[PDB]
Amino acid sequence: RPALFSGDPLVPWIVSAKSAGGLEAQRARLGRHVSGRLGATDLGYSLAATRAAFEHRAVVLGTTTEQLRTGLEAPDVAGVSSVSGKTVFVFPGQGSQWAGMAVELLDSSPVFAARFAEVASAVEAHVDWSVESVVRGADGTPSLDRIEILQPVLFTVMVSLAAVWQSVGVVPDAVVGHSQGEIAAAAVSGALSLGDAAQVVVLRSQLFADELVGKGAVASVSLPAAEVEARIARFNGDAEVLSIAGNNGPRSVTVAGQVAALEELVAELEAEGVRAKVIGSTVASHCAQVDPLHERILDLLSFVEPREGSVPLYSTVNGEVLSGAELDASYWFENCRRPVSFEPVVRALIADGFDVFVESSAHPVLTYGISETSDDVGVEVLAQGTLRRQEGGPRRVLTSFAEAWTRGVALDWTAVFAGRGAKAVDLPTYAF
Repeated sequence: RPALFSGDPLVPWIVSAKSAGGLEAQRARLGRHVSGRLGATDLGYSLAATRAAFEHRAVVLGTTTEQLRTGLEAPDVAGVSSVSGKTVFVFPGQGSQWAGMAVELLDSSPVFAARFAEVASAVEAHVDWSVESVVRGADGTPSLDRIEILQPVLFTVMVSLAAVWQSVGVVPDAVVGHSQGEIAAAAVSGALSLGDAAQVVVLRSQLFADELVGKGAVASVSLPAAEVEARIARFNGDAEVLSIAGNNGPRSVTVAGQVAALEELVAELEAEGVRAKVIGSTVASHCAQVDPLHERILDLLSFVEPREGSVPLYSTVNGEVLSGAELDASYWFENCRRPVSFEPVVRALIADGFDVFVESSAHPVLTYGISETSDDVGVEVLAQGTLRRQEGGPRRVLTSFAEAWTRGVALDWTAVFAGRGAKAVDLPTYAF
């Protein structure tokens, strides 16, 4: 009963028809209708409540009915309904973050803010700062570039973003996480209590702040695993210095290890035109650097009481379909020690009849890998992000909703209008 949006955000006008020309005709008939009379938000509500959703779809965004009438000439999002399978929520690790993320959504979405408050309370049982204050960059707060601050803030943001989708009826049939993302995935599936998940992400990230910062990091590299193996061998003659930390798609991997070596590899790769980058604030998890921490991790996380969740969790640690009851301290050690097997799990999801992948994150980091993998398997899927860097408010949310819905995702657009005081108004008949 918190509304999705408060105040006076922009409005969506959703339109659909049975062909490309029919959708052009509907847009033209609406334009004429509006020119010749009408409240922007009443029309949006009416389009959402009173029209069938046919195959060819568009969404226009704006505030005034002039803006929205003008926009029918060039809708913000258009597509053709194509998905027909199950929905999995995707929770990435580090790489999502951007300066100022979540602030505008806290201010503009009561659904997001409410969930963010619940989850923040859970993490604040274990830290002495305020998650909201840190997110808002309040004076005196600790830096979000610190790993022990960032991971619990990312956790809070990813879990709370799943509630925004939930408010328009888009919910996971399964969940998949990447590295620390699995802790958010477990919180969403109910495999861990909010308290336990929060405490895991706080304590583990603090341990990493204490023992791994400066000793290593992780980089993304847009090459196939085999090619990257060939390029790192020269570093590893004596001991493991660099190692593949993740497989994200057929041409997308991550590499963990010593910072100097990692930077040398990234610069070499860039000089040959390859996209590569050190991921902000990362340490060298997912390699042998975490072995010395094994005993400490089991002691730190022994409190955890995992249980069978609402919805399965597709592990990127062991490639199993898990109930959630398995996610004990030993699991959370393996989660930070083993390379992330994300690409094989995407394959398995597609084979299990998933074709809607919703990345519940501040900036889409695994959607590219999901599409690339789906292309390799030869199956079309929707890989949809939530927010994006410097796009943090209602336009971005509505745009992501439109991107999903125009591709066939069932979405309850009527819920967007909660609290706006809208009413049904006359609309042109679908045909004369």
